[PDB]
Amino acid sequence: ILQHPDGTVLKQLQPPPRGPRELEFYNMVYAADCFDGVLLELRKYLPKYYGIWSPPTAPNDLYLKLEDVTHKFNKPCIMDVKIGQKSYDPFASSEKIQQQVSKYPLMEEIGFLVLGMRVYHVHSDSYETENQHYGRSLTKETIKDGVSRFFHNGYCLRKDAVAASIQKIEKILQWFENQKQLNFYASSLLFVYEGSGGEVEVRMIDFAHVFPSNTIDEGYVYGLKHLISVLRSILDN
Ligand SMILES: FC(F)(F)c1ccc(-c2onc3ccc(-c4nnn[nH]4)cc23)cc1
Repeated sequence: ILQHPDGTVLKQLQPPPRGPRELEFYNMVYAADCFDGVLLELRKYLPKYYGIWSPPTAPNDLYLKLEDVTHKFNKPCIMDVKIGQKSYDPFASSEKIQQQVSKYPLMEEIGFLVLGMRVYHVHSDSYETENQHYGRSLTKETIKDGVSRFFHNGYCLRKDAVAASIQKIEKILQWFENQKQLNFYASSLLFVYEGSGGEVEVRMIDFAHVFPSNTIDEGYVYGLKHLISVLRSILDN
């Protein structure tokens, strides 16, 4: 992800088939002639899409130009959470399924995985960051405290941002409870709150494994529900 001062990010297409799949997802949802009620509502929860972009002198080099969801913040606190019980898709080989489950074997049980976070600490005017090994090290016993960390600014727990996050997720959940045409594997929620403010973003990202479906995305729903439950518990801290 390249942050551009114009308030967008450039995301390089991942190798095939993942990159091409994510391109077609954005093209389907943001089709200018789309009047599918499900897809028009879905746009509310995604980064705005500005189309495919490539460097003037390098048409081979494909990017997605997306809204930078962090742009309007002064000191954005950012957390990426992968949602679902399965981070492998319906076309995964036994090898790939094993590869994916082993990356985080607790995915089925918890329904979400923290990919990383960047948290502003007020007292030091500095950031603390966690990488993929943080979330992959969390268990049922430690997930509540693991998520809580995102919302602690060194001084206090930001229950305002926690409650706001629940309210934003509930709208995404409602979208999922009212559609049976897409299932999302290995996709994420991007959480942003103001570290230096009640303003909160929660947006769906990373669509390299979104597939047409005839059923509720039950894995995604389980994950959202569990994540909401954890956030709800944190409000009692
Ligand atoms: F923490 C960082 F590194 F500073 C960071 C991470 C993600 C973003 C970010 O802001 N808007 C996005 C929109 C989409 C994505 C994205 N899509 N797929 N993978 N990441 C990422 C986005 C911005 C900053």
